[PDB]
Amino acid sequence: PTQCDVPPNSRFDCAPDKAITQEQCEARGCCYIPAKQMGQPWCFFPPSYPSYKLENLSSSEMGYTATLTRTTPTFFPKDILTLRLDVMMETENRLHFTIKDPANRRYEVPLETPSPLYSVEFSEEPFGVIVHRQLDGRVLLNTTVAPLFFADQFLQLSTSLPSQYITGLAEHLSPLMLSTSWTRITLWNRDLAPTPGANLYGSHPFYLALEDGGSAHGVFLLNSNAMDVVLQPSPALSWRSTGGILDVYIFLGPEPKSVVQQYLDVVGYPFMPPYWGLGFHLCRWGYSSTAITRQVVENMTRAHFPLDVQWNDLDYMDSRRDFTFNKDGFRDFPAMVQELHQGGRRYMMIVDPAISSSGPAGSYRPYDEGLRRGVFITNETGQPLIGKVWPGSTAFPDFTNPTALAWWEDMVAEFHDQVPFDGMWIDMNEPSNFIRGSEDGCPNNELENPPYVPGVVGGTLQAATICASSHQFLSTHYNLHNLYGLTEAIASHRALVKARGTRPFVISRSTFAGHGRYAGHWTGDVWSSWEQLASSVPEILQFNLLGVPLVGADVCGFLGNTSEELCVRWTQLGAFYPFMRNHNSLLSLPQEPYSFSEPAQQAMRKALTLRYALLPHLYTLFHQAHVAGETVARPLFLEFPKDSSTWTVDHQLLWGEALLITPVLQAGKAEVTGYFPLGTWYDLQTVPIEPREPAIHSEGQWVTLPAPLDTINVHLRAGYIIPLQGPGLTTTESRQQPMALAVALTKGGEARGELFWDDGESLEVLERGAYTQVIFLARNNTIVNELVRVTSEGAGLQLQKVTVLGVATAPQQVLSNGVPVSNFTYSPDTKVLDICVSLLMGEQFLVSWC
Ligand SMILES: *[C@@H]1O[C@H](CO)[C@@H](O[C@@H]2O[C@H](CO)[C@@H](O[C@@H]3O[C@H](CO)[C@@H](O)[C@H](O)[C@@H]3O)[C@H](O)[C@H]2NC(C)=O)[C@H](O)[C@H]1NC(C)=O
Ligand SMILES: *[C@@H]1O[C@H](CO[C@H]2O[C@H](C)[C@H](O)[C@H](O)[C@H]2O)[C@@H](O[C@@H]2O[C@H](CO)[C@@H](O)[C@H](O)[C@H]2NC(C)=O)[C@H](O)[C@H]1NC(C)=O
Ligand SMILES: *[C@@H]1O[C@H](CO)[C@@H](O[C@@H]2O[C@H](CO)[C@@H](O)[C@H](O)[C@H]2NC(C)=O)[C@H](O)[C@H]1NC(C)=O
Ligand SMILES: *[C@@H]1O[C@H](CO)[C@@H](O[C@@H]2O[C@H](CO)[C@@H](O)[C@H](O)[C@H]2NC(C)=O)[C@H](O)[C@H]1NC(C)=O
Ligand SMILES: *[C@@H]1O[C@H](CO[C@H]2O[C@H](C)[C@H](O)[C@H](O)[C@H]2O)[C@@H](O)[C@H](O)[C@H]1NC(C)=O
Ligand SMILES: *[C@@H]1O[C@H](CO)[C@@H](O)[C@H](O)[C@H]1NC(C)=O
Ligand SMILES: OC[C@H]1O[C@@H](O)[C@H](O)[C@@H](O)[C@@H]1O
Ligand SMILES: OC[C@H]1O[C@H](O)[C@H](O)[C@@H](O)[C@@H]1O
Repeated sequence: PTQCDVPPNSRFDCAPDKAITQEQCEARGCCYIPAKQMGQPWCFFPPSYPSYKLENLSSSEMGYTATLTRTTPTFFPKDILTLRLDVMMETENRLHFTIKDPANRRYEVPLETPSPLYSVEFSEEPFGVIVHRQLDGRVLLNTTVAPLFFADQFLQLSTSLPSQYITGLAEHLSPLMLSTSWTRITLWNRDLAPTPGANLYGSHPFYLALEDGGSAHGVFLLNSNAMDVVLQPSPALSWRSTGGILDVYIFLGPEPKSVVQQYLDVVGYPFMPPYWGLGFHLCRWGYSSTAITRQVVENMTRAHFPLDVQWNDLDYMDSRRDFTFNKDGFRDFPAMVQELHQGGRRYMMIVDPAISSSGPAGSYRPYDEGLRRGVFITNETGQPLIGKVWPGSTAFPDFTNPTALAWWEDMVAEFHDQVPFDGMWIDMNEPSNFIRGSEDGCPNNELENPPYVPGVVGGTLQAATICASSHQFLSTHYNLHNLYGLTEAIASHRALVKARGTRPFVISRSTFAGHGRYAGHWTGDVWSSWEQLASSVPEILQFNLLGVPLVGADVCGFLGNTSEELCVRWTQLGAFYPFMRNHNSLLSLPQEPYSFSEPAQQAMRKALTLRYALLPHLYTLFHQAHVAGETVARPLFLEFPKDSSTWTVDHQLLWGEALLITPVLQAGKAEVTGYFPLGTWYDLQTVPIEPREPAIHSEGQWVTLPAPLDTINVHLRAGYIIPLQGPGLTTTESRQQPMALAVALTKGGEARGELFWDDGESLEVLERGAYTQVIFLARNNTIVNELVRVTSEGAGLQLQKVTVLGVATAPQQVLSNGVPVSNFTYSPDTKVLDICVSLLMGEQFLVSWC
């Protein structure tokens, strides 16, 4: 047929709900053409398939409103035949539209609200929204490409994509750039060890699409229901959600970093972590007493390994229950944590969401009080839904209930009164259930058995979690499931603020869009494998683009047994995770830095030492994330979008604009090949911290670098200045040391950098102005600071070393504030000028040479 002449790559599936025969396909009013070898749909929509018609388009002060009408039913039940379209032109960068049922309030995700670069026009029949980039006329969105479906439990909205390059749609084990070859991406939070093609712990319905020439846009669908996102190679995308409404934001960039910042303007800028949170964290399942746990710190200390935060897993609890500690191995738990604090370290422990429900009445306050106050998710007969997790039978708190929030704050404060822990590791908050749904199964209804089930592991919404039709304060679990973790992270953030009075530190397994405003994330139960080491790079980068910059993987891997070589390379790379924790499973061989051979220990110690030297810089990068929606770890394409060679690179990463990390990610290698964008890149090993080229002069090219077992390649971009600080086994110690600058000159002698400094943990620092901020500038053989703000926290900072890279000629003299310096060295082979000074970050200085 004429209408069935649709190019293969542009066929949209008219049988996404079930296996179909040719006769049934045709009776739907669809085209049946088998592919010649999910894949390309054999049953697909002709361009005439019934959609909605636009009627009564009107122009308001905020934008546009219209009615959308479907005349012919779809093959799903409960089509909503009359919809309302609202288009809001919110800023020059942000376009917002919604499609709703004007006759019924439908579930919506709870969220605080925050010439243009876009234009918008509409197709009448079939209905579509078309968004152009005004500067070049590129079509960014065109929803005319397939029918709009809007049924009670099935929404589908499709669009063309501007290129084959698209990233986002966490959480999945994938390259940073997603495959457009008939790929079904499922968002349904699920406790499963990361494996390819699976819905994992978190769900972020946001994508960033690259455009030829290096501009980009982003799209956020504000919808928390179970969904599939289907990418096809035309290229095009289909959102398929199981409930809610279509609430769509388009972010115009044009730069990828701006797209990310614009997205974070809606969902929230990243929270500012405490400085100590950027130190090394060490944990395992199996530190089964305070004595053993104390030995970890002792063993790290004796072998000169920095450690800011000691953790415990389930070991601490009384019979694996929250807000208890056993009176055998952990009898003296309070004293252990007090002692940690006396030495300048912090303490973290695991908290699960589910609460043991099986104890005698009156014997377990978290449950007894939860029951009294009605804090738990309830079932059909109004009683707590009971599942099974680590303690046995458990009820599940409803973190959408304000009373549950108050209860959680209370349980956290009461436990903190016994043991003064410094944050919360919130696990199992998908929510995870070791049985299907509940001890009593689940009822048979349309929420438990919906007409479209996304491609979830196990083929049901109840698999490894609770019943979809269970009740929460705001809605059913069906609607709220993908928010469970997020809502717990918000509750825990608030609880920690109230209990401790300083910045919270929450690390969560499950996440949703906006998570980064409250908490960080670790990537869960990764294997100790070379595969998963390599896969951690794109995953950490992905979460940075999603505004969760406090992210990392379990260093050396969680599951199975690490090898020495793997743990060296994983420690080297993982020292560049913004959140750095080595964590290990119960039955695995030990993998603490001190448990390896001497050469391995040296390499691991070096990795940790370099991280601690860089902490002032890392902290400043977090400040930029927090105040301007920047990324901390970023892919090369975020920083060099106009170099199309960067677009598929995800085994290198940047810290901010200027530090390029090129890890070895394979066994047996003593070299690595990395992409170097146009520029001069100085080898960071030429900066004295306490055939290798000193500078890579790149045109935009791949470069093979020596990378023996003791080495990770780290390069500093010309034009940038990096603040550093002296060593310590903790940040309590390190923050008191002298600082240094590493100054990477351009060929013309230019560089710029910055330092942000506050007390490291107080609330409302920016609001109160309790911070110091300094800019550094190199120009014409001088280095100066520029004092943006100087306060008490910052006025003691001693600058004792200035290292200048790319100094072509040996200076005859070096001056600090007009006075010849006590000592400097120049190396003619590396072009490094190293200068001892006695200066203050917060007082104006001028260092010069000639
Ligand atoms: C809603 O959740 C409640 C729990 O909060 C469920 O209560 C459970 O109901 C089952 C029977 O439907 C009870 O099983 C019975 O146990 C007794 C011994 O204790 C035994 O003699 C019976 O033969 C039967 O096995 C179960 O004890 C009870 N759970 C608790 C903790 O009391 C209720 O069934 C749930 N409703 C729905 C519709 O799922
Ligand atoms: C598109 O809009 C027209 C006109 O709407 C007008 O009347 C409605 C009831 C409101 O008061 C609105 O503000 C007015 O602009 C709709 O056509 C009208 O529908 C009424 C109810 O069915 C009829 O009684 C009326 O005769 C008719 N008016 C005209 C001029 O045709 C039309 O239904 C609407 N289309 C859709 C799909 O909603
Ligand atoms: C948006 O997508 C639609 C559908 O792919 C495009 O509309 C088609 O345009 C061709 C000519 O290019 C016509 O022959 C068809 O009749 C149109 N189809 C439909 C269903 O209307 C449209 O061109 C796209 N718009 C933009 C601006 O790219
Ligand atoms: C801390 O280090 C000590 C010393 O290396 C470890 O103690 C040894 O443990 C092994 C068991 O694996 C014994 O064979 C040795 O005899 C022990 N030596 C001493 C001197 O006690 C200890 O296991 C380490 N603890 C932790 C928690 O890592
Ligand atoms: C992780 O290791 C433990 C213990 O392994 C023991 O035997 C092997 C062969 C080595 O020699 C170790 O040094 C020794 O301690 C195993 O019991 C466990 O199965 C293993 N895990 C996996 C996934 O293989
Ligand atoms: C660099 O400084 C010297 C004075 O110390 C001056 O002669 C020269 O013009 C300066 N260069 C520029 C570009 O300002
Ligand atoms: O995707 C291809 C599949 O489509 C289904 O709807 C058909 O029933 C199958 O025969 C076919 O293999
Ligand atoms: O608490 C026991 C285990 O629970 C989950 O599997 C966590 O992902 C893991 O890190 C932890 O060790």
